[PDB]
Amino acid sequence: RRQPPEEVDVLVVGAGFSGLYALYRLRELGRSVHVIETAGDVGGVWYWNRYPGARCDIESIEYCYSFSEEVLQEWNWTERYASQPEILRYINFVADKFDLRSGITFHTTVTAAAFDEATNTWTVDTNHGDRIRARYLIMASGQLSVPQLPNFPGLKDFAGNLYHTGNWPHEPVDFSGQRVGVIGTGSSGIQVSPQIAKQAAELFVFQRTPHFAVPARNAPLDPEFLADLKKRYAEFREESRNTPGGTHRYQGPKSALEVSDEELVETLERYWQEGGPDILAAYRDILRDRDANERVAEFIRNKIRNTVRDPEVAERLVPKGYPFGTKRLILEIDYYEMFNRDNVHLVDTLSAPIETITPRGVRTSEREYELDSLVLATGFDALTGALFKIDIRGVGNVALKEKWAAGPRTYLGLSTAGFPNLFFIAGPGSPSALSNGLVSIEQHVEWVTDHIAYMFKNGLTRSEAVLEKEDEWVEHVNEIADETLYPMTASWYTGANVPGKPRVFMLYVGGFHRYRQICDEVAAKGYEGFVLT
Amino acid sequence: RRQPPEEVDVLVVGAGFSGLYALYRLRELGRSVHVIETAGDVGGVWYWNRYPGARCDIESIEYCYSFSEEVLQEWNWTERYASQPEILRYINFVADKFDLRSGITFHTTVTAAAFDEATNTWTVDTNHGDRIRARYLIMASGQLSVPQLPNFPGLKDFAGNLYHTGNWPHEPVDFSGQRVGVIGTGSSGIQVSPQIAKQAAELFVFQRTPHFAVPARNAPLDPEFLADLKKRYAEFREESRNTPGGTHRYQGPKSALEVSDEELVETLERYWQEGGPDILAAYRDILRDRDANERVAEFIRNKIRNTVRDPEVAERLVPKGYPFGTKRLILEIDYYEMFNRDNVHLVDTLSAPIETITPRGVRTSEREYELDSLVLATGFDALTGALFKIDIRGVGNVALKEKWAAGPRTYLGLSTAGFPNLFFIAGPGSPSALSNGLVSIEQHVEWVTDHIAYMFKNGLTRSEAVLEKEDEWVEHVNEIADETLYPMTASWYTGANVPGKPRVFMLYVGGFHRYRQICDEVAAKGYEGFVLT
Ligand SMILES: Cc1cc2nc3c(=O)[nH]c(=O)nc-3n(C[C@H](O)[C@H](O)[C@H](O)COP(=O)(O)OP(=O)(O)OC[C@H]3O[C@@H](n4cnc5c(N)ncnc54)[C@H](O)[C@@H]3O)c2cc1C
Ligand SMILES: Cc1cc2nc3c(=O)[nH]c(=O)nc-3n(C[C@H](O)[C@H](O)[C@H](O)COP(=O)(O)OP(=O)(O)OC[C@H]3O[C@@H](n4cnc5c(N)ncnc54)[C@H](O)[C@@H]3O)c2cc1C
Repeated sequence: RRQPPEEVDVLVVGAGFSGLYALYRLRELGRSVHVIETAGDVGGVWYWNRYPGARCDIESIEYCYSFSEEVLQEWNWTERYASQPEILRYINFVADKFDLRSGITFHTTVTAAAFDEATNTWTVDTNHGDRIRARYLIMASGQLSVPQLPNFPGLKDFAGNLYHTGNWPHEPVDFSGQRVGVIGTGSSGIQVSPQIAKQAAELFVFQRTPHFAVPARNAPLDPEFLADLKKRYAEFREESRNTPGGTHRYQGPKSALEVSDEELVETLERYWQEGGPDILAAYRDILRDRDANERVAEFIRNKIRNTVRDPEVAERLVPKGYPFGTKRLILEIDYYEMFNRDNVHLVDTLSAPIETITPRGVRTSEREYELDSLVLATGFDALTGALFKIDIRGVGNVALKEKWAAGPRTYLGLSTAGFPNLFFIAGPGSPSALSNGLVSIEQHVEWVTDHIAYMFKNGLTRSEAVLEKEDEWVEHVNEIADETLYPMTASWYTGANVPGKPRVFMLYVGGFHRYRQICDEVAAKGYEGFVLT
Repeated sequence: RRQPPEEVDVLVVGAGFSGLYALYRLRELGRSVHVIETAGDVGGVWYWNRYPGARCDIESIEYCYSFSEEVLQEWNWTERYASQPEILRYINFVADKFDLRSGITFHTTVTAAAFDEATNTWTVDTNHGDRIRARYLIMASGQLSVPQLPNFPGLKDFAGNLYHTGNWPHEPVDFSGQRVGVIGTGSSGIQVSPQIAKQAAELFVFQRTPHFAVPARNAPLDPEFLADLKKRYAEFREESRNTPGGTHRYQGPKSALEVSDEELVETLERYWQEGGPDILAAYRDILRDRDANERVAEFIRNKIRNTVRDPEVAERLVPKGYPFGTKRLILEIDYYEMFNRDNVHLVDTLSAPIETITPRGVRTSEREYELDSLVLATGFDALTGALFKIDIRGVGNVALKEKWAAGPRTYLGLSTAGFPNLFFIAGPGSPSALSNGLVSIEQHVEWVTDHIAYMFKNGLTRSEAVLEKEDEWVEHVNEIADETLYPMTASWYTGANVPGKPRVFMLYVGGFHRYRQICDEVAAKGYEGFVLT
């Protein structure tokens, strides 16, 4: 409804944390710049993923922008880990303060883009038939999206109230008096279920694969601590930029294999009581050594058995057969304790898979469960899912989707050869999802917008990764992943392992500070490994 | 070039073992019937997969047709496990004997099919613009196909001779005097490499994931044994139909967890010396128990260490971290022994991934390898890959591809609700690939063609799976797989595991004889769970 321009220096796709700061920084650099966004307003995942209990897994004081001193001083975070509604208020504040919505077209989806060698510009199409010409195209389209899979058979026949964590109602849902089922126990399930358990007459949790989760120990943020922080906030964030994960997480010196059982328990118990994801770096080899991971995993398995009263239920909740911490660590608030309530029932759908959703509830091989309400607590698509929905055509009319079918091929995760003037923010080939996202997002946005300012300053109009450096980068990302446990998790690859065909690991796991040094050296040498004309 | 008919009772897609016997049996039942095949002649995988060393992993006397007494008496198998060229001669003989090519259109690919409720017929299109109307559609399109993945970067710049195991030249390739590289050590790599090692000046084997393989102990077939067999061949094959795997494999009574190390070694060593895949049923829980698999796996790991002289090379060849025998067991002929030759070199591409194919050879992170010839020893697509290349549209114009995106949904693996008059031979939801394929193929073809004869006999024209029985079957297949180790192998699922979304295991693992009883009871009760009109 705000009409997009016919021509612009830079077109940004997406208005979450990434896209908003791209828009802002490009305005400040003196460029013309516009955003296209599917949703009705700003916030990205914090706008669309609004189920009760949705909460960030990184501390509030770390998971924020640092580019504006006034923002840092004006915003008052209220809790140790911020809720989705509070994050969304923060993002809306940033957008209101800097008048960013004047540069955004909402309710609009980019459907295709192709590059014109004659003009060195992209022509971009949308689902309202807009056609936009942009010199540069910035994909701020995110890592998480709705999976592209049919639902459980029979879902549409359910006769009660049906809710999706991925599209939760805007007004609050009261489950008082109700028999409620939750299907899925990844991130959304673990976060939403204890909130539902507070209200429901009965809650059935349908679990397929059990996931690891550790206690949040969420707490109000001491105002006095926040005031001290604000006096040195800039020094604090420059410390965060100088770590492997983009936060103040203590780095664990010892091997988990070298301590006595006694020392291990004493160390891991301190982390369990403190809460949060810092336990991932309790020891140095948790993600490097099969035996060392299994040790830390076993302690967490025992905490689950200690918490849940019924030993048979406890054992069903115990994750088995796959490594700990090779995905972002889920923080839980009374999720294990929940199973001690008399009105909460775990249904193990590995023993008895779901046969069908029925008008009455859920049928497995053992029995029907009658429900008044059903909640689908869905997981997420592959990290490349959003991008693959757009028909992106580069040199030779080649589809990005075809080129990246064995895994995303990029130079520094920022650009791909054959697709000039196209940049990816916090996506594949970079630290992205395995680090404090806001630290990664700001580093990318600064690098890409500074690069784009350099082009205009030097009279250049086309920027493209060199094919050889892209091949070297992909190989380098594989080589360092192959020294870790991350490759045991199939979901970091696109498609199955096939002899005689390449396979690309999704992300750079060498550490944020290392990655940043690499990018800074590339920029300082005049964009070594890009071809600028 | 033989023109396909305008209208037929049954159209068969594919002219391998499955399609040829469908064609034959439908002719004998008095129906009109025609085949469409991409290749220039018969044989399916035995026609297109023709690299040196390609060989069946099931004994010759078991891996053959049994529907013709004259075929059984006339054919003389020469070896314990038959080579691809010998299998292809057998299939060409069957086709020559029964004049089957008069019913086949070669060089032609089916591209789309849609169902017409008004006529109860399929209309099928091909890539030569043929349009065929068929009452019934039989997919004999196979389990193995070319993977849909980009090649290694730089492959097209290789300046030497480039060979693909999936499309090997028709005239013999002489590697004498040459430096040769093989990339891929699944089935094709393990079979082709020792043949190349006999001729090459130097051979580099580029291994990513090491696979398990056991010795074939191939040997000529004693003519006197074959003569005795032929006098009771019918009794012998009825014994084969009465087993879990469709062969005479001894079924192992004991747990691998209950014997002394001593008894284990003595038992497994006898199997190692006898050769072949019967070791899979040495004990009863090899595929049921994590600890019991790991025990049998460790013995095989030690055989590898015993065979290969250089302990460092041996350890790189040792498969680690995934279970033994959850895929079809590869039989090797001097593959481990090959690494003891002075002209054979293993390159571990987990430590040093391939960066690029170069005009000279292969570059990894450590070094370039100069080669005169490069062989890509490719793996295979998902089992659903062939079917997904055809635009199949059922009731409501729904795409089979969309319906099966979380995994193939079928009743008995034969048919899917919403796609009437369509049958799958030896595909998902049945024993198919985890059993002697010829036993499975003949059971399916007999069941489907008898079903089709019943329809015509009773004046019926539309056959469709009942949605409820399809849901029950899918659930049943998941439930019995979930009691085994098969689900640890990601490749039996289509796409990643996603919370809140269904996941279907590809195959029925309950045993061939059990599956056959199920199908026979369904037919005996008038096709219970199909809707016939
Ligand atoms: C419950 C939960 C907990 C989390 N915890 C953490 C944590 O502890 N640490 C961490 O780093 N991250 C966490 N995250 C992740 C969060 O995704 C990232 O930190 C960050 O918010 C990503 O922002 P973005 O702007 O890059 O992408 P997004 O927020 O995904 O925004 C992308 C936007 O692009 C739009 N878009 C996509 N395609 C198109 C198109 N074709 N046309 C128009 N618009 C399009 C989408 O609609 C969306 O609004 C969590 C996320 C959730 C849901
Ligand atoms: C090296 C090797 C070893 C093997 N060892 C064993 C073993 O030990 N045991 C076992 O059971 N199996 C084994 N097999 C597997 C073998 O695939 C099956 O046993 C059997 O041959 C399958 O026959 P089919 O007729 O169903 O399919 P296929 O032989 O795959 O024939 C399908 C045909 O359909 C054609 N087709 C596909 N789509 C279309 C279309 N759109 N239009 C026209 N034509 C189309 C293809 O071109 C192909 O010719 C092995 C295979 C190989 C390659």
